This record gives sequence, structure tokens and C-alpha cells, in this order.
Amino acid sequence: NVAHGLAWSYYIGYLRLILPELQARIRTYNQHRGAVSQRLYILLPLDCGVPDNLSMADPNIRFLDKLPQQTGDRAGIKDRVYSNSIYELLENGQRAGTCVLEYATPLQTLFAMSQYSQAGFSREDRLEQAKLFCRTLEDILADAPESQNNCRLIAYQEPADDSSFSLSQEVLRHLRQ
Amino acid sequence: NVAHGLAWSYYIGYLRLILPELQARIRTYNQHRGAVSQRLYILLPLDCGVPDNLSMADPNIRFLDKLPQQTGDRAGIKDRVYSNSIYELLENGQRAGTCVLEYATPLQTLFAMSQYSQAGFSREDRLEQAKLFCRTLEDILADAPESQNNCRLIAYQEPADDSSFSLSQEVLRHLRQ
Ligand SMILES: O=C(O)CCC(=O)c1cc(-c2c[nH]c3c(F)cccc23)cs1
Ligand SMILES: O=C(O)CCC(=O)c1cc(-c2c[nH]c3c(F)cccc23)cs1
Repeated sequence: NVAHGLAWSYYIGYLRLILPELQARIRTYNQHRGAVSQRLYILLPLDCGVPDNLSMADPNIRFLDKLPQQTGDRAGIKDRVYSNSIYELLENGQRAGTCVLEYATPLQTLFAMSQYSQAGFSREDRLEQAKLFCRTLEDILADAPESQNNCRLIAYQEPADDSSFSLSQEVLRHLRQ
Repeated sequence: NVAHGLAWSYYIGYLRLILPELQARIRTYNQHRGAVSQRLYILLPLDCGVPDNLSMADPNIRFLDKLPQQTGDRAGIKDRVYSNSIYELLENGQRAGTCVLEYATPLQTLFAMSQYSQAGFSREDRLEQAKLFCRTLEDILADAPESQNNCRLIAYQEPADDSSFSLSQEVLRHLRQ
């Protein structure tokens, strides 16, 4: 299935390469008002909507700073640059958590494939494939050596057509545990 | 199939985002001994072997310089950095071409999946899936609006067990046309 390959490729081509150096980069930031959490938090919206600006998805998610960059030679790209962003999570006007946060970009591919006739991916299959992506990635990371309390997947389905939804509260549930 | 999804994800998640700005970045480099070619050259080894150092794959492929970086907000990563590398191609001691060059990183995922028992991808399926990746990507890019004489795929199979192979000569065949 499409989602199976995408989950494996996201581990192999991205997470396996950034997760081993992540806690070092975070420790460095914290040492040079509240330490940044030690894990990469990955947003997995099951509606596969991936905005590029996180603060427009919820005003209580506020960009704070960039992590120091990681670079490595990758596939002929000399000093390929991996950048990641740190966010503050607010709750009733209070800073309640700080963490490295981003969306899983493969879900934006599921979204786009579903709109392109030539991709052979029907619009109505997005949700099932997003669920399959989330399950496959969780199963990969549970057994992966580069994941050492390094990463937390935050999967969520914003309520059917309508009701109240808070992305920042979804992240905070995981941060608190 | 695995390769179908990976080809679509490589277009959607990478090429669609860097190709529109590529000729601008190249024009800038050329203006601020022989101009860099106007296209991104993508190496598609059908054996799915993707080294991170290109000059160790062939001594006639020599790193020259980095393209100026492109940055954009991407999935919550503020100023996500896209770096690309420029190479000189030599032939009998002469510089015969200059171009932005890198490997298609999805082929390294096909290679890795084929070695991981949990990925359900048999070792003997690599070649067929690499061929399918190459065909799917060519068909995507042929109809893609962001590809305007912007990109050239270089697919090759290094001779069965043994005979002479020159990666630099493979790239030069395409550069010359
Ligand atoms: O996506 C960004 O730009 C920030 C994260 C990053 O640098 C990378 C992501 C992947 C990747 C592996 N598989 C993918 C897929 F199936 C769809 C989209 C992206 C990817 C390789 S590197
Ligand atoms: O791979 C690098 O780090 C340099 C190029 C780059 O930045 C990106 C690549 C992709 C990607 C989309 N699909 C992929 C897949 F299936 C396997 C591996 C990578 C990718 C997203 S961004």
C-alpha cells in the first residue's frame, strides 16, 4: 500500500538520520525560563492537512526558536542541512510546554496524491491510508534503535464535521504524560 | 506498489518545491571558467546503491561548490533549508561539464527496505521496484508544470556482475545532448 512505503521512507530517509543527534542538539540549545523537551514531537493529522505555518493552525502554538542546524553529506548533497523549530504551547495565557515540533510531511503527499488523477489514489482513501501510515510508523519506531525516548507521534482526527478542537491541547496531553 | 508511492512523494515533497526556484539559484551563482548547467541532474542507480560522497563513486566527479541555499517554511519547520551541490565532470583530465547533481534518495529506501525483515520487501524485488520508480518519476515529471527543462533523470544499471563502467561518462552523455 502507498502508506506502508511512505512510513518506511520517512523513517529511513529522515528520522533514522536526525533522531540520533537530536538530544545532543536540544541539550546544546538548553545550555547556551524552562528547558525544551527531549523528544521530537511529530504531528499526524488524519485529515492529512499539513500547513506550513504552525501558529496559524492554533494561536496557542507559538514559534520560539530554531534548533542549531544539523548537517551531513547526503546522496551527493554536501552538508545537507536539517533544520528543526522549537515551539511554546500556551494554555490560558500561560506557557505550559516547550518542544521541537513539526508535521509529518508524508501526510501531505497522501493529500496531494488523492487530488491528482494520474496518481491512481481515490480521494476517499485518504483517511484509511493516513491511519495505515500512523500504525506503520509507530510499529517501526517502537523497534527502531535510533528511537530512544526520542520521538513521540501525535495522531489526531479533528471532530467529524464540527465540535471544539484544540491542537495545542492535543500536544500538551502527550507532553504531560 | 512501494515504488509508485515513493516516486509521487519525491515529486510532491521535494522536486515540486525546489525545481521552481532552481534556475534562479543557478543564474545567481553563475553571475556572482564555464557556466553551470541549468538543470538538476538526478542519479538513478538501478542497483539502488546511494553513497553519500559522490567523488568516491567516480574520481572524475569532483565537488566544486554549494548552490546558494533555498529556505521556506515547511510543515512547521521555519526556514527549512534546501542545499544542493555543484560538481565538475572530468574526462581525460579536462573539465567537460558542470552541473547540480545528486542521487534520488528514495532509491536508498528501496535498498534499506529490502534488507529489513519487517518491511515485507524481498531482496530480489529491488531491481523491479527501482525500474518502476524511474518510470513513474519520468511520467510524473513529463507532465509536471514545475519541470521546465529543469531536471534530467540519469538512470543506469552498472554492467551485470562485471565489465567497465564510468558514472561521469553516463552523466556527460546527457549533458552533451
Ligand atoms: O519534508 C521535509 O522537507 C522535512 C523533513 C525532511 O527533511 C525529509 C522528509 C523525507 C521523506 C521521507 N519520505 C517522505 C514522503 F513519503 C513524503 C515527504 C517527505 C518524505 C526525506 S527528508
Ligand atoms: O533526501 C534528502 O535528504 C535530500 C532530498 C530532500 O530534501 C527530500 C527528499 C524527500 C523524499 C520524498 N520522498 C522520499 C522517499 F520516499 C525516500 C527518501 C526521501 C524522500 C523529501 S525532502
